[PDB]
Amino acid sequence: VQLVESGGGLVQAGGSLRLSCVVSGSAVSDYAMGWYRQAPGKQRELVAAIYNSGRTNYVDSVKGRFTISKDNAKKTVYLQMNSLKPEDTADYFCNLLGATTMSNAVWGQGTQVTVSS
Repeated sequence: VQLVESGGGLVQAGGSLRLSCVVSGSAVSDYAMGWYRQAPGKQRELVAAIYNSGRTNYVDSVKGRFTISKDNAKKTVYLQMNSLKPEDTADYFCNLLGATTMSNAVWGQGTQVTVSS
């Protein structure tokens, strides 16, 4: 299962970006996926999750601003990031839900997001 992230950039506070994660195989159609982020020198954290049923869950700090969705045909998980804040600056990664909990997790290259002033 390969993970390929894209969509980062440098934007002003209040701006918007759309991250995408293309997954090989049928994992998007069969398993819950999550978007994670790690700011320099801080611990990686789950930002948004989308379950097999289509149900979603977000950390309180992004609720109402970020929206996670998926397209089974395109094997892609999206993170629409609106009303970006400087606290959202981080490297963003997507992976199976439960990959971070297990030991010896494999991650992709990620995509970098910077929200300036």
